Amino acid sequence: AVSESQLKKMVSKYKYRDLTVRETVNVITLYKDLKPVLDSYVFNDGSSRELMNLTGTIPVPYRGNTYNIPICLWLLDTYPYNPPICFVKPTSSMTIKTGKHVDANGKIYLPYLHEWKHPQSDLLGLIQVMIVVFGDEPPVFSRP
Repeated sequence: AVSESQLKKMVSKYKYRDLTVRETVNVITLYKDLKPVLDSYVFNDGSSRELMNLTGTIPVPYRGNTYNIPICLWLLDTYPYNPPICFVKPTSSMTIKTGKHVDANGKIYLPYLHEWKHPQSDLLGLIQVMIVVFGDEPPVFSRP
């Protein structure tokens, strides 16, 4: 958590903040799992900006079981890619056996993403598809 005053203060730099908050509010509102985060990073070789990421865990049942597959998201102010990037975050105990879209970088190489032409696509769906893809095949895996 980071209150609404501090949360905004963190995304106060963002240009599409109002748009970001909206997406988030929904993301969370829809799923009370993805928590808002804020992480800064340099640029080029000196510059630095503030970018917020969405880290959480979604319940992925399998064979009547229950799994916890985490996911991290990246946001931007406007550029380069207006739309945020989706990617799975690997753990230390578990492993990442990639997936149909889950690349080696845990990035979602979905065909709907690359060709995401909002409002056609959205975060809700971006997460939905996963719930399915993952709900069918765990891209995490950890059975050596």
